[PDB]
Amino acid sequence: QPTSFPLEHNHFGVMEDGYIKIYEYNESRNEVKLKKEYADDELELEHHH
Amino acid sequence: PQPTSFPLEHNHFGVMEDGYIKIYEYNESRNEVKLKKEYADDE
Amino acid sequence: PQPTSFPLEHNHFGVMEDGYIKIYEYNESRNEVKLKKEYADD
Amino acid sequence: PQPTSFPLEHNHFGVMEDGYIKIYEYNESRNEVKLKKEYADDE
Amino acid sequence: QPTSFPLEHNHFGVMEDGYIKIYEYNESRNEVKLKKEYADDEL
Amino acid sequence: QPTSFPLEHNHFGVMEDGYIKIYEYNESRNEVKLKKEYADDELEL
Repeated sequence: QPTSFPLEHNHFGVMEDGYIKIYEYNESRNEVKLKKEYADDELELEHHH
Repeated sequence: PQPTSFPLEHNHFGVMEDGYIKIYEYNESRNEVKLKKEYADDE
Repeated sequence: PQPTSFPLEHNHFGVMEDGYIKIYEYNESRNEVKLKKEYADD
Repeated sequence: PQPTSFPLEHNHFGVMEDGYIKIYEYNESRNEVKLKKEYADDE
Repeated sequence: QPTSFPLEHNHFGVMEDGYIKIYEYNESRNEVKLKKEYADDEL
Repeated sequence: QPTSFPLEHNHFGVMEDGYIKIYEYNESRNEVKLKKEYADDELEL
């Protein structure tokens, strides 16, 4: 069920279940870090003021 | 139905899932995601 | 049936869903998504 | 079998579905999509 | 259950059940060909 | 259940079954190589 997309500066995101997860790949250290995690519902809430 | 996504300019991106397309922005400096726009894909 | 999408220039993007190709634009300035064209058979 | 798609230069893009590769072009100015090439699954 | 992604110079990859295939689209010649084929079996 | 995404300098990622693998395609040597592998839970640390 997951889908992924690219972002700037070698970041990328995954959307799986209700959760969006943002990652970074550091080519220099050759490693990835999970940078941020949101439940889509809290995002929806934020958006409906 | 399985979601699909796609990138957009200025660190925005799109997620299309079940009759809806949602556009988000990732702000790298604040390290935040915001939902910016919802769209009913039924035109 | 099972959608897949892809990016295009100037904040346009497209999606393929059961023999149908739909092209859209996101206009960041107006914060609005619009359907721009649709096809099935080329 | 499900589809998967991907971008290319100059507003072209491709779809892979049921063992087939189709490449399309989107002309923003005419607001049109032309299929450009299409391969059965083989080199 | 295919997935694809773009690469530089109009190349693109498709991953199908443990097999990566890299292609190139040559817009000018309107041609696609298989550049490499690889299986997840990694060292 | 697999999804992929592009990165800088001809690298690309494959997300698949809780596992993120990261590759590089050397157009010059015309070859690809796995470079890093992770479990999503590892990253969740």
